[PDB]
Amino acid sequence: YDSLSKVGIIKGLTYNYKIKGSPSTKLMVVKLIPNIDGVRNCTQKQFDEYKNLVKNVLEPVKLALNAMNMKNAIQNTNEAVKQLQLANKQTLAVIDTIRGEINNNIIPVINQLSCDTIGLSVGIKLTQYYSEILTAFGPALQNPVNTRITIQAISSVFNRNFDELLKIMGYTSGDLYEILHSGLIRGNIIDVDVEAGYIALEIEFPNLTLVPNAVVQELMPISYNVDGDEWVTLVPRFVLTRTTLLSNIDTSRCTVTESSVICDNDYALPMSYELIGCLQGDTSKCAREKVVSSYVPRFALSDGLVYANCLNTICRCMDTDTPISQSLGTTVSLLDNKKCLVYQVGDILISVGSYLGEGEYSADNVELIGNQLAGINQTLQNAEDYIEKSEEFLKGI
Amino acid sequence: YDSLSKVGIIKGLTYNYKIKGSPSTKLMVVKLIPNIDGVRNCTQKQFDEYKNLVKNVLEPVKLALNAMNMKNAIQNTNEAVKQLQLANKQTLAVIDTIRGEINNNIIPVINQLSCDTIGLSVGIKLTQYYSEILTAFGPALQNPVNTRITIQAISSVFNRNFDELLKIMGYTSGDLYEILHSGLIRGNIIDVDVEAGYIALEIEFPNLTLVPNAVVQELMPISYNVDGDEWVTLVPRFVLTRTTLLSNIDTSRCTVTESSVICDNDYALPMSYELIGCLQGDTSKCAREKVVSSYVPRFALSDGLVYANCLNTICRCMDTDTPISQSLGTTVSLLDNKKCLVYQVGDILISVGSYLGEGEYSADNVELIGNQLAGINQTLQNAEDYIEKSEEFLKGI
Amino acid sequence: YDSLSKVGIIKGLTYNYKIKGSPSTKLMVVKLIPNIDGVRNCTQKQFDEYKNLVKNVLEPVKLALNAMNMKNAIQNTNEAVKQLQLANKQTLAVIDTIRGEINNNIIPVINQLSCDTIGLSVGIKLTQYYSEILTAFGPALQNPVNTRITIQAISSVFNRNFDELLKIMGYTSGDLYEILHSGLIRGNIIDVDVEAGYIALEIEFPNLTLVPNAVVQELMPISYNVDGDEWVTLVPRFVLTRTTLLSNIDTSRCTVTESSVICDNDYALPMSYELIGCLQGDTSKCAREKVVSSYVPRFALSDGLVYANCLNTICRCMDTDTPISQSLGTTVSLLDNKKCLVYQVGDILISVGSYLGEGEYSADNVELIGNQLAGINQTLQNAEDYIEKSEEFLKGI
Repeated sequence: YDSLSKVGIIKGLTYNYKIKGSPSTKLMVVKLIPNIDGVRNCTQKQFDEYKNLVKNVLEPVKLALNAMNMKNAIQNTNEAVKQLQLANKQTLAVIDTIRGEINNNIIPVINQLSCDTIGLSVGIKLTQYYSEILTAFGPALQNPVNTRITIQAISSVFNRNFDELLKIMGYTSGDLYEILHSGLIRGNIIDVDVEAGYIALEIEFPNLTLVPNAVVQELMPISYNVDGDEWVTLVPRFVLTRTTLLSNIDTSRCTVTESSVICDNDYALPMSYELIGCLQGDTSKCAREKVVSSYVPRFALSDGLVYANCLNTICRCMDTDTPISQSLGTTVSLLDNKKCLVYQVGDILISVGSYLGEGEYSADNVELIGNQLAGINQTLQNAEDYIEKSEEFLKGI
Repeated sequence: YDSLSKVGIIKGLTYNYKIKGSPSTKLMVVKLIPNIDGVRNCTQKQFDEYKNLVKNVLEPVKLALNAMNMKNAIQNTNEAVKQLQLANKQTLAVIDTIRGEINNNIIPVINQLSCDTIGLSVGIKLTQYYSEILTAFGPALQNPVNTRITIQAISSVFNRNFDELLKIMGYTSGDLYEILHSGLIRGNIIDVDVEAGYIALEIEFPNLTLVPNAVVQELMPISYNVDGDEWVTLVPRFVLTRTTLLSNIDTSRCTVTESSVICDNDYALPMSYELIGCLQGDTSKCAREKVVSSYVPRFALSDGLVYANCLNTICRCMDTDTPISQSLGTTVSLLDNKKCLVYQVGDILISVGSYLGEGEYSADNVELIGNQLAGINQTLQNAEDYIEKSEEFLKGI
Repeated sequence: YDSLSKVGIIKGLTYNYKIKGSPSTKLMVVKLIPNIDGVRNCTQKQFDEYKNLVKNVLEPVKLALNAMNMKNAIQNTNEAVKQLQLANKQTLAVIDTIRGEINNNIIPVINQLSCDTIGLSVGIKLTQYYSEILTAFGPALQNPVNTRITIQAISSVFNRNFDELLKIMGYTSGDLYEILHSGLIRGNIIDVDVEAGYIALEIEFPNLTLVPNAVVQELMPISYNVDGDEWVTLVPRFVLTRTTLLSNIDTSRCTVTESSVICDNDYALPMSYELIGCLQGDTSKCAREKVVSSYVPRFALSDGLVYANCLNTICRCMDTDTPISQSLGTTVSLLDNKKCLVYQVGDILISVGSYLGEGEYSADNVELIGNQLAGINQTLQNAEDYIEKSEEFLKGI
């Protein structure tokens, strides 16, 4: 690239080149189902319900398996005393009655209910276990489709340290970020067992290989006003540059990222010398053509950078009587937020968003006989005390 | 396009053209963790378990942080009465015993257990909170990979009204449907804090710009029988048409939808006049070639519309002795469900599905001492009543 | 293909060809919400909370709806006895007191609390129902975006038998595996009702049609050393071969899989005879060009199969003083794990992973007055027994 802004060529982002062609198939099955058991037969119903739910959610995937006056009176009063004793017997009866209720269900059954409540807590733990299942595979558990594998499944092998994971194997920041943002890893379920509860999935560990000085720029063709006509140069929108000798870039089967391009194989091939000469400054070798369509854009846009050309189109931003433009020699002019509030290139309205960010969303808020006994004891103590002394010493031998 | 059915050109679907080149990066962090606290120290264990689960599910993502005879007898009977009083004392003892149990654990501890049950309900609410977390980001929470952002996260900013959201910013139905069905939005996690519990993600609000009269038709080349040979015209499968002057369409880096095509940038370029002349009716300028491969299809298929050519191939649908065809001039003939039950164009079996729809799936179904006391009181009342009057008036001064 | 290894052409994987062009739109709505009701008004709060959660998670999606000295003494002692009777009355009072507590909340309210615990279990079941919802659609429930539909939703129509599902409709293993690993099915939500709780989604049942003998090989161009220069033949990286007459392959709008390529329509077209002649052995017709870029690879890589060319580059694996190479006639040489421990072709380090598989991850582990009554009864029985006989027979007529 040189000082050739007059032909409408504009550089863009630089993308690194990486190669992934090393597979690995050494999968081994490791059990991960949490152990559940009953010690007091309280969680048996909960265990059965959990097993039924696990069976229901876990499809048998058989398709994959197949494919791959006084004298009498003192007597009568005594009888009355006996009647009082009979009344005491009746009280003894009530002593059993409430006790029978205590013997019926009050003590044991309620206590058993308490264990059920503990089982309920276990059920809550089961729900947490379900979350641990959900974070285990996520979408991969739903279907055996190649998709992003959860980081928690790949990590936490021995000490959950990501630094050790990235240091044990030679890797850089760029390829790791590309993998973590694109999802080049692939996952497929092998077999699912309802009873033993083990799920095996194909773990993918790509080993990206980089190429030194594998820089490539993006070119946006822009028509230029030469003489009276408007000429446009036929140049590919993506060409690799390297000192003097370079080659073209084919994106028919390549995936691009924020700052790199990922391709399964290599596609380098020799390119014609005419294009190299035209890019080097020889405008005569460039294939110029007259524009015959109004749909050809006169301005380029790259990640919010607008090269507005006000020589032919309009660049009104806030008013309609300001014919701001540039010199005849200059073709592309930068139009950023430092020139006007809301710039509108051409006759098409374009601007940025007004509000953007994480909206406020709150889930919920958590909010919030002693005297009688003493009197009875005193009466009992005093009565015998004043009756025994009175009766014993009054009559004797 | 004109009346040129003899050369095998067939129009298809029309796709609108839109441009997205305006980014926006003004992300701000807003807390969304539901407040949880304990008032009676009952949910402390539940709170600790929830915090541990949150820490376990939320990876520290340190990689992203680093990168970016008577006289004696009446005495003895009295002693017996005292013995009965002693028996009453024994009853008093039992009065404490059961009461001691009431004082031990019956009243307080069970009540405390009740609070635990309330905590269990809180735990259930926690599970609901987990669902509110799951709907918050979904897959985006699992990994920082560019994917579809949940509508509930973007919406519900102030009043959950989608109409206000679509009216505040200028948008149409087509681009909104394309975004909602394709997932052009991108999402990346910035930072995750275990303690404060805030998660920040890159919110994407694309601003699609439309182009008036940006219609483009799809062309399917079909060989035609001229003289004895079968000639096929070399025409691109996707070319834009606009009155008279038009241009070609390049789909090497463009994504197509049901009724539109989305491209990051513009790709308009002048096209040769020979192709325009050939498309306009000048069959001489068309590049005709003799077919030298049996794999070339003699019929076209577009969204269930079959242009079966029975002149050369066969069009048996229900029998094998019906040579139904068309005139020599006509090349493509429509073959819909109104002509035969199950049409089979050529020697390849093709038909529609037999059963399609939402299958029936049901989760589960929810299914479902008074007399003794009165007698004791009456006996107590009558005994004293008939003993006091008898004793008092019988003996005196 | 013939014995033409000297020109650098290497065969690769074979991909089958399939056509999908038969849509189907006969969607019908079927209710799937589990029935919930209250029999004892215990789950009313739980039902309200579940309904509120369902309303919150289920967006109204209005955008889609709009778009589409003695004498006195014996008296006094009797009064004392009456006092004892009064004490008994006091005991009767306590008989009510505890009973009042039993009548207050001990029996009924606690029992009501028990029903609440049952409701808590129902709440746990509700969480399980949520899981049944999560497995119902998964990501499709989150947004109406075309993605993989869960197998459990498509299956379980009548007897959950996958064999019957694959036998009722004519299908093979290859296309079924391609669908299950790529996700060609599309899904879109039609309408969502909060009250009736029915969700309708577009079910996709592709009917892939195969083409006999639709085999195609992959060709990787490799430069060859002829005379002093290094010549590379210009040959497309993907060309179909069939006996003698064949045609080119265009992948501009085709998706490739592990062992097949899926395209929406057909793209067969005649190819020039010069390329066929060059591929058949006529090296004169081949378009050879001198390499003018060092980025051109001298070795090919295909699924871990490396054709290392040590004639020009280096093939050091374990040492740096071993110039192992091949004969001048041979250009490509296989370099597998049976030749060296860690092979490094050229000056770029490349190898396989060290550790790969499912890591160990454990969620959690589940761990674990009779004597007094008899004495009172004996005292009561003996006292009356020895007092009645003594009193009755001592005094009489």
